[PDB]
Amino acid sequence: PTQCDVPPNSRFDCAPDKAITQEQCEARGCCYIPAKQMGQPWCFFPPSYPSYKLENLSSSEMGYTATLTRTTPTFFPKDILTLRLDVMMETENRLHFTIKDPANRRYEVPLETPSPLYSVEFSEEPFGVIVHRQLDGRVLLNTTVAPLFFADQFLQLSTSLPSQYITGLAEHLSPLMLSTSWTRITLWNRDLAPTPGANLYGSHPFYLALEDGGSAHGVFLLNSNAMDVVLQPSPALSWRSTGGILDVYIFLGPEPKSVVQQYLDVVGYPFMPPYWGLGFHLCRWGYSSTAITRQVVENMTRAHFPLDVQWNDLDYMDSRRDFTFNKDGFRDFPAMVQELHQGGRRYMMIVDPAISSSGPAGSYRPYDEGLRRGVFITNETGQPLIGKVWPGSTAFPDFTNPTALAWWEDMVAEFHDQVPFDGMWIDMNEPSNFIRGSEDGCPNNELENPPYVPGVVGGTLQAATICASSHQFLSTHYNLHNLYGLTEAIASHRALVKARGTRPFVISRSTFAGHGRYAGHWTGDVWSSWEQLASSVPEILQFNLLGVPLVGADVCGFLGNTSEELCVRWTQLGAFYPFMRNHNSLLSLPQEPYSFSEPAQQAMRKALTLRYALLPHLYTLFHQAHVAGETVARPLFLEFPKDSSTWTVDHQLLWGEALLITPVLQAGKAEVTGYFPLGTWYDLQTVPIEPREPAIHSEGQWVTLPAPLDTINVHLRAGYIIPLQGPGLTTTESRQQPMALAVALTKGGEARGELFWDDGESLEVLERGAYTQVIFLARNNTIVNELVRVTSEGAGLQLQKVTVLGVATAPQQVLSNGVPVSNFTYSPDTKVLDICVSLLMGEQFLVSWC
Ligand SMILES: *[C@@H]1O[C@H](CO)[C@@H](O[C@@H]2O[C@H](CO)[C@@H](O[C@@H]3O[C@H](CO)[C@@H](O)[C@H](O)[C@@H]3O)[C@H](O)[C@H]2NC(C)=O)[C@H](O)[C@H]1NC(C)=O
Ligand SMILES: *[C@@H]1O[C@H](CO[C@H]2O[C@H](C)[C@H](O)[C@H](O)[C@H]2O)[C@@H](O[C@@H]2O[C@H](CO)[C@@H](O)[C@H](O)[C@H]2NC(C)=O)[C@H](O)[C@H]1NC(C)=O
Ligand SMILES: *[C@@H]1O[C@H](CO)[C@@H](O[C@@H]2O[C@H](CO)[C@@H](O)[C@H](O)[C@H]2NC(C)=O)[C@H](O)[C@H]1NC(C)=O
Ligand SMILES: *[C@@H]1O[C@H](CO)[C@@H](O[C@@H]2O[C@H](CO)[C@@H](O)[C@H](O)[C@H]2NC(C)=O)[C@H](O)[C@H]1NC(C)=O
Ligand SMILES: *[C@@H]1O[C@H](CO[C@H]2O[C@H](C)[C@H](O)[C@H](O)[C@H]2O)[C@@H](O)[C@H](O)[C@H]1NC(C)=O
Ligand SMILES: *[C@@H]1O[C@H](CO)[C@@H](O)[C@H](O)[C@H]1NC(C)=O
Ligand SMILES: OC[C@H]1O[C@@H](O)[C@H](O)[C@@H](O)[C@@H]1O
Ligand SMILES: OC[C@H]1O[C@H](O)[C@H](O)[C@@H](O)[C@@H]1O
Repeated sequence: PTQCDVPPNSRFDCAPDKAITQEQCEARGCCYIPAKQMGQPWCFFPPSYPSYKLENLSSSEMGYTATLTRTTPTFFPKDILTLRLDVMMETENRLHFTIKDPANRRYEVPLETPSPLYSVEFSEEPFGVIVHRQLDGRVLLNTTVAPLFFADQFLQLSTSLPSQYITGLAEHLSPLMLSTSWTRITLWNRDLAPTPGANLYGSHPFYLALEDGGSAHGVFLLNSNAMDVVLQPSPALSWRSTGGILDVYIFLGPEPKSVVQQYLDVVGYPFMPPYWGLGFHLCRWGYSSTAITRQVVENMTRAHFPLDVQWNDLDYMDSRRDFTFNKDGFRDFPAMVQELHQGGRRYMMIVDPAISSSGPAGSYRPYDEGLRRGVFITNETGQPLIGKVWPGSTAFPDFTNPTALAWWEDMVAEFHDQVPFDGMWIDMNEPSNFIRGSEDGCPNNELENPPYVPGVVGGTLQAATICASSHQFLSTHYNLHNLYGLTEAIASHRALVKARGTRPFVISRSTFAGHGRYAGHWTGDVWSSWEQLASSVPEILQFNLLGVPLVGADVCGFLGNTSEELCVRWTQLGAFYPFMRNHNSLLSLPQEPYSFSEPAQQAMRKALTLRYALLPHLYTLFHQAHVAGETVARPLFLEFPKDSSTWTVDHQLLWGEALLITPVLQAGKAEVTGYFPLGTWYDLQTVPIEPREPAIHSEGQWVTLPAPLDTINVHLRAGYIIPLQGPGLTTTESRQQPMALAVALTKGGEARGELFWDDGESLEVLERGAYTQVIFLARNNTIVNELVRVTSEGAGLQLQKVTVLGVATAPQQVLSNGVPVSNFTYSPDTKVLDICVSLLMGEQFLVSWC
């Protein structure tokens, strides 16, 4: 047929709900053409398939409103035949539209609200929204490409994509750039060890699409229901959600970093972590007493390994229950944590969401009080839904209930009164259930058995979690499931603020869009494998683009047994995770830095030492994330979008604009090949911290670098200045040391950098102005600071070393504030000028040479 002449790559599936025969396909009013070898749909929509018609388009002060009408039913039940379209032109960068049922309030995700670069026009029949980039006329969105479906439990909205390059749609084990070859991406939070093609712990319905020439846009669908996102190679995308409404934001960039910042303007800028949170964290399942746990710190200390935060897993609890500690191995738990604090370290422990429900009445306050106050998710007969997790039978708190929030704050404060822990590791908050749904199964209804089930592991919404039709304060679990973790992270953030009075530190397994405003994330139960080491790079980068910059993987891997070589390379790379924790499973061989051979220990110690030297810089990068929606770890394409060679690179990463990390990610290698964008890149090993080229002069090219077992390649971009600080086994110690600058000159002698400094943990620092901020500038053989703000926290900072890279000629003299310096060295082979000074970050200085 004429209408069935649709190019293969542009066929949209008219049988996404079930296996179909040719006769049934045709009776739907669809085209049946088998592919010649999910894949390309054999049953697909002709361009005439019934959609909605636009009627009564009107122009308001905020934008546009219209009615959308479907005349012919779809093959799903409960089509909503009359919809309302609202288009809001919110800023020059942000376009917002919604499609709703004007006759019924439908579930919506709870969220605080925050010439243009876009234009918008509409197709009448079939209905579509078309968004152009005004500067070049590129079509960014065109929803005319397939029918709009809007049924009670099935929404589908499709669009063309501007290129084959698209990233986002966490959480999945994938390259940073997603495959457009008939790929079904499922968002349904699920406790499963990361494996390819699976819905994992978190769900972020946001994508960033690259455009030829290096501009980009982003799209956020504000919808928390179970969904599939289907990418096809035309290229095009289909959102398929199981409930809610279509609430769509388009972010115009044009730069990828701006797209990310614009997205974070809606969902929230990243929270500012405490400085100590950027130190090394060490944990395992199996530190089964305070004595053993104390030995970890002792063993790290004796072998000169920095450690800011000691953790415990389930070991601490009384019979694996929250807000208890056993009176055998952990009898003296309070004293252990007090002692940690006396030495300048912090303490973290695991908290699960589910609460043991099986104890005698009156014997377990978290449950007894939860029951009294009605804090738990309830079932059909109004009683707590009971599942099974680590303690046995458990009820599940409803973190959408304000009373549950108050209860959680209370349980956290009461436990903190016994043991003064410094944050919360919130696990199992998908929510995870070791049985299907509940001890009593689940009822048979349309929420438990919906007409479209996304491609979830196990083929049901109840698999490894609770019943979809269970009740929460705001809605059913069906609607709220993908928010469970997020809502717990918000509750825990608030609880920690109230209990401790300083910045919270929450690390969560499950996440949703906006998570980064409250908490960080670790990537869960990764294997100790070379595969998963390599896969951690794109995953950490992905979460940075999603505004969760406090992210990392379990260093050396969680599951199975690490090898020495793997743990060296994983420690080297993982020292560049913004959140750095080595964590290990119960039955695995030990993998603490001190448990390896001497050469391995040296390499691991070096990795940790370099991280601690860089902490002032890392902290400043977090400040930029927090105040301007920047990324901390970023892919090369975020920083060099106009170099199309960067677009598929995800085994290198940047810290901010200027530090390029090129890890070895394979066994047996003593070299690595990395992409170097146009520029001069100085080898960071030429900066004295306490055939290798000193500078890579790149045109935009791949470069093979020596990378023996003791080495990770780290390069500093010309034009940038990096603040550093002296060593310590903790940040309590390190923050008191002298600082240094590493100054990477351009060929013309230019560089710029910055330092942000506050007390490291107080609330409302920016609001109160309790911070110091300094800019550094190199120009014409001088280095100066520029004092943006100087306060008490910052006025003691001693600058004792200035290292200048790319100094072509040996200076005859070096001056600090007009006075010849006590000592400097120049190396003619590396072009490094190293200068001892006695200066203050917060007082104006001028260092010069000639
Ligand atoms: C809603 O959740 C409640 C729990 O909060 C469920 O209560 C459970 O109901 C089952 C029977 O439907 C009870 O099983 C019975 O146990 C007794 C011994 O204790 C035994 O003699 C019976 O033969 C039967 O096995 C179960 O004890 C009870 N759970 C608790 C903790 O009391 C209720 O069934 C749930 N409703 C729905 C519709 O799922
Ligand atoms: C598109 O809009 C027209 C006109 O709407 C007008 O009347 C409605 C009831 C409101 O008061 C609105 O503000 C007015 O602009 C709709 O056509 C009208 O529908 C009424 C109810 O069915 C009829 O009684 C009326 O005769 C008719 N008016 C005209 C001029 O045709 C039309 O239904 C609407 N289309 C859709 C799909 O909603
Ligand atoms: C948006 O997508 C639609 C559908 O792919 C495009 O509309 C088609 O345009 C061709 C000519 O290019 C016509 O022959 C068809 O009749 C149109 N189809 C439909 C269903 O209307 C449209 O061109 C796209 N718009 C933009 C601006 O790219
Ligand atoms: C801390 O280090 C000590 C010393 O290396 C470890 O103690 C040894 O443990 C092994 C068991 O694996 C014994 O064979 C040795 O005899 C022990 N030596 C001493 C001197 O006690 C200890 O296991 C380490 N603890 C932790 C928690 O890592
Ligand atoms: C992780 O290791 C433990 C213990 O392994 C023991 O035997 C092997 C062969 C080595 O020699 C170790 O040094 C020794 O301690 C195993 O019991 C466990 O199965 C293993 N895990 C996996 C996934 O293989
Ligand atoms: C660099 O400084 C010297 C004075 O110390 C001056 O002669 C020269 O013009 C300066 N260069 C520029 C570009 O300002
Ligand atoms: O995707 C291809 C599949 O489509 C289904 O709807 C058909 O029933 C199958 O025969 C076919 O293999
Ligand atoms: O608490 C026991 C285990 O629970 C989950 O599997 C966590 O992902 C893991 O890190 C932890 O060790």
